[PDB]
Amino acid sequence: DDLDAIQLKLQELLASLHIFYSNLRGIHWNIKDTNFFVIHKKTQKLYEYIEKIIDIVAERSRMLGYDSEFRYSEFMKKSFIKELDIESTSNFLPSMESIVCSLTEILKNIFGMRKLIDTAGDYGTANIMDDIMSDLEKHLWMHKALLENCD
Amino acid sequence: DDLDAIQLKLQELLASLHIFYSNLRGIHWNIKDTNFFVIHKKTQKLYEYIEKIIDIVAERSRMLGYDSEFRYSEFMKKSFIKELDIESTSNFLPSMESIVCSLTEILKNIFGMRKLIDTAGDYGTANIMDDIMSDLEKHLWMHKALLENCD
Amino acid sequence: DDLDAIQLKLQELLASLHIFYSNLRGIHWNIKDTNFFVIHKKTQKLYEYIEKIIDIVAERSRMLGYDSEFRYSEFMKKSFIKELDIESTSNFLPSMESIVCSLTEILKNIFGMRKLIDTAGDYGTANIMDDIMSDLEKHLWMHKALLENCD
Amino acid sequence: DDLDAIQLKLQELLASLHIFYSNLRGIHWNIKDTNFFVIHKKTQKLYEYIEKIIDIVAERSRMLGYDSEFRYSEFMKKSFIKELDIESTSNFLPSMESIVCSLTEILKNIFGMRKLIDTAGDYGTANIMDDIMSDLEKHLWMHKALLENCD
Amino acid sequence: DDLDAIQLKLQELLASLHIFYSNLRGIHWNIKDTNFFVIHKKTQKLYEYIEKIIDIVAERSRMLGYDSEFRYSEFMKKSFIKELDIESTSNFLPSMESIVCSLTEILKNIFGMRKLIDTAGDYGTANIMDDIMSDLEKHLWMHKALLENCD
Amino acid sequence: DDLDAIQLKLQELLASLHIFYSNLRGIHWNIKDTNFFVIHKKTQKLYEYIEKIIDIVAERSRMLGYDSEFRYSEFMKKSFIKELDIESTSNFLPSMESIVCSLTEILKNIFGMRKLIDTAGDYGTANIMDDIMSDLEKHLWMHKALLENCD
Amino acid sequence: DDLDAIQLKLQELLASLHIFYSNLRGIHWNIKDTNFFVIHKKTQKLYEYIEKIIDIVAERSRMLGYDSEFRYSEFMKKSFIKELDIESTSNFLPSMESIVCSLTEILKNIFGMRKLIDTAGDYGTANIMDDIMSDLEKHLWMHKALLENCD
Amino acid sequence: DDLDAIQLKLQELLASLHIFYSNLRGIHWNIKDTNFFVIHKKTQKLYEYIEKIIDIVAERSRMLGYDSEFRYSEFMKKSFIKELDIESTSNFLPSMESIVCSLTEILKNIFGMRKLIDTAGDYGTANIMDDIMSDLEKHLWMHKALLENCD
Amino acid sequence: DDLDAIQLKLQELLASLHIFYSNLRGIHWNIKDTNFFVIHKKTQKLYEYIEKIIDIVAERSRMLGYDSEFRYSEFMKKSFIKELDIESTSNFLPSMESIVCSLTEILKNIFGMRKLIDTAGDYGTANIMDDIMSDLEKHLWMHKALLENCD
Amino acid sequence: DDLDAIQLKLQELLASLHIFYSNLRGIHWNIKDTNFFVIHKKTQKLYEYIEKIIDIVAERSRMLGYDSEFRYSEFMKKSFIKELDIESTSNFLPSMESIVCSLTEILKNIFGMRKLIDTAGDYGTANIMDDIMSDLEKHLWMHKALLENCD
Amino acid sequence: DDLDAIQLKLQELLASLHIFYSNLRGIHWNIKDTNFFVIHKKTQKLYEYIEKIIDIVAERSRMLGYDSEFRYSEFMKKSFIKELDIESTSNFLPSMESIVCSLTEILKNIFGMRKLIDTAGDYGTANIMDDIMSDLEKHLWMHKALLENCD
Amino acid sequence: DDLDAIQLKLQELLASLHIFYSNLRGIHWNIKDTNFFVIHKKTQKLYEYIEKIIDIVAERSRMLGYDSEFRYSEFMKKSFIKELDIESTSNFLPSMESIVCSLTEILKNIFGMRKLIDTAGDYGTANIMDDIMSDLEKHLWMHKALLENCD
Ligand SMILES: [Fe+3]
Ligand SMILES: [Fe+3]
Ligand SMILES: [Fe+3]
Ligand SMILES: [Fe+3]
Ligand SMILES: [Fe+3]
Ligand SMILES: [Fe+3]
Ligand SMILES: [Fe+3]
Ligand SMILES: [Fe+3]
Ligand SMILES: [Fe+3]
Ligand SMILES: [Fe+3]
Ligand SMILES: [Fe+3]
Ligand SMILES: [Fe+3]
Ligand SMILES: [Fe+3]
Ligand SMILES: [Fe+3]
Ligand SMILES: [Fe+3]
Ligand SMILES: [Fe+3]
Ligand SMILES: [Fe+3]
Ligand SMILES: [Fe+3]
Ligand SMILES: [Fe+3]
Ligand SMILES: [Fe+3]
Ligand SMILES: [Fe+3]
Ligand SMILES: [Fe+3]
Ligand SMILES: [Fe+3]
Ligand SMILES: [Fe+3]
Repeated sequence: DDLDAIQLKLQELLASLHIFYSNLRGIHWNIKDTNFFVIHKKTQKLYEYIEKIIDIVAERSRMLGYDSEFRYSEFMKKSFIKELDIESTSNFLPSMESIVCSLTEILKNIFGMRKLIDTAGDYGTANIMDDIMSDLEKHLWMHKALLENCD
Repeated sequence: DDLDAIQLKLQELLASLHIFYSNLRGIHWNIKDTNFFVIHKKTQKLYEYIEKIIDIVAERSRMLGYDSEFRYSEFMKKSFIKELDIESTSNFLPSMESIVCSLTEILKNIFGMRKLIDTAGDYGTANIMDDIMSDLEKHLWMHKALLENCD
Repeated sequence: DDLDAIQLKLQELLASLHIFYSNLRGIHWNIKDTNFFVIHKKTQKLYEYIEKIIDIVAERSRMLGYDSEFRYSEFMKKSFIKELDIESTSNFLPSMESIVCSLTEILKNIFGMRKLIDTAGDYGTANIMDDIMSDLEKHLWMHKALLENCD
Repeated sequence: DDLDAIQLKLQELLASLHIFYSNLRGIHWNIKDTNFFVIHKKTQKLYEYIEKIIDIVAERSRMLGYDSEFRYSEFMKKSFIKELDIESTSNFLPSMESIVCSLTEILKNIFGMRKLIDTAGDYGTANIMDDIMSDLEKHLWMHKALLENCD
Repeated sequence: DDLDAIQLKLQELLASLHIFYSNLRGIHWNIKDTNFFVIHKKTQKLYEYIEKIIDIVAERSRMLGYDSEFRYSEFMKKSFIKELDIESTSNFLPSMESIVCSLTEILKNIFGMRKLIDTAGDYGTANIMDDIMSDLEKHLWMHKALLENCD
Repeated sequence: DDLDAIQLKLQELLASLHIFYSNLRGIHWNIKDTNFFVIHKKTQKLYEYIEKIIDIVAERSRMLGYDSEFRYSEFMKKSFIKELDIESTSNFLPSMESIVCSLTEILKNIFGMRKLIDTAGDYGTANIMDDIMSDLEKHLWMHKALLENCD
Repeated sequence: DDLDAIQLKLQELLASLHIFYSNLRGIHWNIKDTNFFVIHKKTQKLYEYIEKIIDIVAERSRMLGYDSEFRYSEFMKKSFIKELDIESTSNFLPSMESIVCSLTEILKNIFGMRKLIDTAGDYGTANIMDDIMSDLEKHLWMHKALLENCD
Repeated sequence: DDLDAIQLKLQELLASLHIFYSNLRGIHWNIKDTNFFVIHKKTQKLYEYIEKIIDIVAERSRMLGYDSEFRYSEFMKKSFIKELDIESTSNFLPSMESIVCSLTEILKNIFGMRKLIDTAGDYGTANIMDDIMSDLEKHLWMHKALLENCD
Repeated sequence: DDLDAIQLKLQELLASLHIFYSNLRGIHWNIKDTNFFVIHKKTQKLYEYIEKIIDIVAERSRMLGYDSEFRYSEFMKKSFIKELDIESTSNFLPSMESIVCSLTEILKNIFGMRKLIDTAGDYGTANIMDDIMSDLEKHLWMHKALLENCD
Repeated sequence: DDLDAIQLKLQELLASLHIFYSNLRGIHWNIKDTNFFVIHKKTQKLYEYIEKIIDIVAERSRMLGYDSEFRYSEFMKKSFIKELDIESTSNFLPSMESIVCSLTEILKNIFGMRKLIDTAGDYGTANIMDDIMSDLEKHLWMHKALLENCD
Repeated sequence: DDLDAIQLKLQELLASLHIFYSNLRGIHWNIKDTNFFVIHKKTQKLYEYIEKIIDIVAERSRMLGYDSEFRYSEFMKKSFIKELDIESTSNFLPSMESIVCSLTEILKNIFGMRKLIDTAGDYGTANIMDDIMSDLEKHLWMHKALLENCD
Repeated sequence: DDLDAIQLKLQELLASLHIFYSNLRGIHWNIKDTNFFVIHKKTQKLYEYIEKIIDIVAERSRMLGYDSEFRYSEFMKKSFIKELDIESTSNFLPSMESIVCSLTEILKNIFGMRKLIDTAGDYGTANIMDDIMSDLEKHLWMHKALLENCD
């Protein structure tokens, strides 16, 4: 019966992942900037890469005993990340820079998670969970480099 | 300004495609049948293939002048295809066989569409739209062969 | 029940395809000419290519509802193309040049077909049927170039 | 002039091979079973493999001095293997199991042959003839394992 | 004798294709912009792709009976597309944007063509002709996205 | 001299791994079920994968200072996993399902181990040891999905 | 019922093969010599190659009717080849040179076998059995070349 | 400012290269000979190879400071090689054998050039210029071997 | 502002890595031993592999907020590893065996590091830092096997 | 001491192989015919293939105990095949057709050999020796097909 | 003893190459510009390419008799190229543009060298030395195209 | 008629190349040393590489007008390199070290040649001739490194 702990949280990320997913395929479909060509391949290269993180993240669930979800009602509700309007351009000089301010929070979520995994004795979970932070961490670095350092 | 005709309908399929998408990633994540191993690879092989149909279908929009959508509110509303509960098993002997009764309707939708394209003079649209029916038609055949012929 | 129209005709080509098939593997096995080496690779490159056209052509049947045939009695009877004797050489200066005068007629058959498809509303059929004429058309051109233009 | 011995027998197998060939492309086109997906790939994987055995077997002829055949009249007559009706299903619990009871006899034919080759001093023939028994022997094993051992 | 119709027009596109060809290898050789590196690979990726469209377009001619041309006198005369001076930069804010305003017109030409093909009963011509519009249509979209939407 | 701790335990898994190894090559050689074809490839895909886990696990030993073993006397004695009789079939509805109830225990063993590694300060050991649990964990999930969830 | 002859002997080699197998993975794990790097890749290249000989050798059994074994009790008993202590070094100047004096005997065993196959009329067995002697013969040559010719 | 010397001559070859280019795609499109198949691939294999020589030759210009041309007016004027009529056949027994008598002269041009490079101290130019003579020299040899030696 | 802790230490390894780097390309360039050929490929295989460890290690810095260094003054000063003279031979029987006694210390450094990472809550750092110890640990093992075990 | 029998004969073929070798690289270097291009690739494809037959044939020697030769004095003396003058053309209508009348005799030599192997109990020798006749037999067939059947 | 001439100068370039090397891995690690993504791949694509130039350049030394260096003291002293501060941005509008003004001088150095090689009779040295100027020359062109032509 | 100069000398190297060729396949077949495995691959890697040098060197002849030779009488006579006895071992501490003292002289021959090419105005010859010295020069360096530096 045990192991609901960090499990119910997988749905937390599992949910916010498919939201960053279609926003990505949104950055990717409407984009209209000078860099274009690239910012068209690299966005694809992201949602394509968090595409693989979404399936496995889902399979961690099944690993234990849980039965993953795929419903949408439970995405546009569970996620700690919201949709992007139909924008204005590719980049965004102000605070929220989606392309930049999106991976930033999930790193916190999982950051949060890992500890509980760093407790409940689920080295298997953290092995891949914390495998993703490395994953997502570079995609953070790379982006805030399209603008400017800081943090 | 022209060309809203078959364009507004792309969103019709564009919408029902991402619904069959995550249902597929649902068949794919919970599945628990004897065939398993295979039906675990082939479902992936489907949503992976209608994944590519979803992006291009979206790019047909941008081809003309339209600006594609990626919002979810406009998927679980626009689509002529609904979500799957958390099922009961892989197959389903009764009428609706999702894995089978899903591709079946979009073929109609597009069937419908094509004519309007088969009129408005958008050979470019139909060249790929009707490129998909061939696409999806085999995936229909293949499935209703897991059960039985008919139609 | 519908769709027997262009379906019963698939068997028409489906039949004449397996006849051009083994004639090809006949040109390919006995050939004894100067070009040889090549006319030995290219014949193979043909029957290997109409090999793939034969399977799919057969799968169009199953697409709809029909159940394809594979019997021989129904090939050496249905086909609008006949066998080659044990020849005399590779080329043939007179009218019928098999290697040349074979693809020529099926283009007519299908030519004929397409219209009925270009009517019954089977864009899926024509999409691949007329996909083959392009296919077979170059293999016509290429050959009548081993001899001389005309038509 | 010599070497008609085992040569006239090549036509014996050469004939029964193209019969098992299209029956295979028959198992492959109509099949409608649960295993499906797999048994749809593996049947293809058979007739694709006895496809290569058919050409070379034909080229052994030309090796010596003989001129191979490709006519059909001489297949549905020479062969020691007959066509399959339009079946009833994929498997078959009774004696003749085509998918199983087909390779079984050619192994005898060739078995028979080899000796004559194992006499006339045609190590080149047997090197590949008996190369095929190994070939076909596993495809026998594999199949009667889909049902049950015995023999 | 027939089929001069859409044939004489192939030379129309066949001509304007080799003009967009070397202009491309012109955009590609002198370019001096910030994007550079990318716009140096993507221009190459264009003329490399319309390179393949030029040969086949030429082979459609030979398909029928016509004998393609390769002379230059008949390019800088037949084409409905003109050469680029030695420019001023990569992009161009005003109306004509070559890199953008070039594919735009051939789409019309062929658009025009197709109908006549969409009449004379040359499904083989249209199958590839209209195969190119899809081709070239995306390269239009992609470009006018380096600047701004509209149309 | 230090580091005998988790080292002597490597032999514990190192031993039970080569036992699951040949049992796998046992499931793989005698198997006779309906799924067959697949379950004949996937079993191979297992023992092939725990084949690589066996060598490296052995090389962790040499990493430190230890000299790995390869003797059999020390496998059919050290292992916490026993051999399979010559079975009865592929699957097994009762408790012990080898194909299923085998990976299950080593996960415990190592589970146990990791802690001691999660203490002695051998992050290098755990990095790969716990790299295997992820490894083996999916192969558990996958299997108990051929039957039914639970745990 | 027949064919126990050379069959019961397959187990003879089948047994001694898995013994040379783990000794190899023993030479491969402890080795500590100057050549090292190589003598570390080539040993792997051996047991990796007799790994494939072990599976097929086992499948010859199933070819006929026999049901292969995988138990260890029946390896450290049936084999005509014994385990290696934990050695002293890589090479060995005296008579028994394992790395050298191991393949040497199985060549005899099989040598012996083949005749019985070279009698019972199992060309399929010998085709691969004697396929292995060529196999193993070079690995003999290669090794006794690391030391000195002779025989 | 310097380096106009051998630079203005690059345009000399750069010009005659695009002329041999489309003549090649002319030999390649109309050809109608016995060798055909081969001479249809090898001509392609030429213009495809002098295609790469044309771009780099153009990039040598940009290397220094020059800005390459792509205009046609400056090809059918600058070149020391003229167009081919719509021929009569593939080969040509008399003096000028295009397929043969074309590479022959550019070897002279460049021959000429190199010296000036073999003077002005542009080892970088000659390194690739004289890289091309080796290039084109074999294509000379190969061709005059389709006819007869001499020179 | 936080996270200077383990960050300032990355420069510690980042520094000693480029020192082992060119010493490697030193072992690699002067080497003159019997093993040669191998020890010429394997040394390359090392510095090529710690080449990738050097860039990422540098990118961990940028991950957080730090701006990596590349200056040399800060390598031949920061590093806890010194240069090799122009040696005497490939191997070295005494204590310091560079090729062996080099990876040995960085394992300590990082060993040291990890703890601080194993505290500050930088699972992302340790995930790759401790990913390297596994990395470098085998290269230690492998080497001290070219000589003798111990430790 | 035994096994000089068929061994001294390997040198017989080993010798005549390197003679057909450089004659091939002679056919290959001077050739001047119409087929050219092909007959320039296929000759290469021969001597490249009998190149591999020459090394292994040599390694059969070392297999046993013999020490292969590589001297030339012992080729232009031992061989039962002689050099080609500097010819007159590619083909040759009369009896000896080298390109054709060369493989023809070695097939006899080995034919002869095999028996002695087919006696002395060297299944390993014959397995590859008779592996070559199949090899060389097709290259015979192929050639006498460039001219005419017969034998 | 001879050949110190151009040899002592290899160290001149060999030295300045490893300086441009880590500056490159400096442009590559800190870069923060709009182009970013591209200029992050292309810089890597440079130092990766002058990485290969550095090793071979070093191996030219060993070619003759010299024993290459790898010490750093002898780089930050021998080189005619200096380190980059921790910059300000990616590009630089003023004179020295590193990314641009770096390859520029080594071309001179080597330019200088070649002559001495173009004298001492070391065609082997110049063959690769002047192989590099072509190398580096394009990387010059490409860069000064990111800004503006000139020279 | 001209160009006999450096041409007659190609035969000089062309001759000594096929002698180093079979000596290589002699070092390669009898070798019996400790390094073995490596020195068995690297020797092959030499004669395989001077194999390609032999064909092209021969094609330089045909480039001009000359008709290459392939006779042996003209190798064991023309060459400035002699055969190796059946040796004593792999290495050789005294002066002549074949494996080492063989490439050494051809470098002189060609050295000699180049000048005459460095005169007669055959930049095409020298481009590849001096392409080989770089080739062979490294194979010199590598070998005299298996022993000791010097020269
Ligand atoms: Fe895209
Ligand atoms: Fe998945
Ligand atoms: Fe999966
Ligand atoms: Fe896309
Ligand atoms: Fe063939
Ligand atoms: Fe199929
Ligand atoms: Fe299929
Ligand atoms: Fe064939
Ligand atoms: Fe370029
Ligand atoms: Fe073409
Ligand atoms: Fe298998
Ligand atoms: Fe290993
Ligand atoms: Fe290993
Ligand atoms: Fe197997
Ligand atoms: Fe073509
Ligand atoms: Fe280019
Ligand atoms: Fe190297
Ligand atoms: Fe990097
Ligand atoms: Fe060639
Ligand atoms: Fe060899
Ligand atoms: Fe990177
Ligand atoms: Fe190197
Ligand atoms: Fe070998
Ligand atoms: Fe060649």
